[PDB]
Amino acid sequence: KVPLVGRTITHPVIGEKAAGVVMLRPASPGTGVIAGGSARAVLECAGVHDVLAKSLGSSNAINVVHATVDALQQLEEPEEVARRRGKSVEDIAPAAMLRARKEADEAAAAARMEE
RNA sequence: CAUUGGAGAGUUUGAUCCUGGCUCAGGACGAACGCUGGCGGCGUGCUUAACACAUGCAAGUCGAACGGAAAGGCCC
Ligand SMILES: [Mg+2]
Ligand SMILES: [Mg+2]
Ligand SMILES: [Mg+2]
Repeated sequence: KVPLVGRTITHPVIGEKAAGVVMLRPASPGTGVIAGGSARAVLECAGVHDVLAKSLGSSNAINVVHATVDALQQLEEPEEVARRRGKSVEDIAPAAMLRARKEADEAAAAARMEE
């Protein structure tokens, strides 16, 4: 599973397997998947629609894919961050991020009911 | 107590991974060249020889400072 805060990455990450470093940052809605071919394919399959991904280190497709994979695995969903810190999401995480999560969920509700 | 923002590709090997250079996709210009060329709007136009320059023009004005009267102008 990949934690998406409304069609985008939860928080910036930097993953690296072997030598394939991949940097990921969340982006505002409508930004798209600004990523290289392999990392872009990984993100598009994961369902991220607004992300900025850069490929540092080697450009080998397999290693870049593994680096994108563990960069995504390093993602830490806000509820589990709160569980980690023994606090609440309203106490640990940015209000804008939480709000955007509510509007994403509600727009999701709209889509579901419309089905 | 969130962001307005980051894409790669080819090429060392029989094959692989890494390192690594080289090359390319983008944008730009006070540009030139080739082919081509309808119009309008707004800009811009010797980057080199601070090289040598024909010709015209680019700094005059004041008679309410002055003697005046060479012209035009009035009066004989
Ligand atoms: Mg390394
Ligand atoms: Mg060799
Ligand atoms: Mg070969």
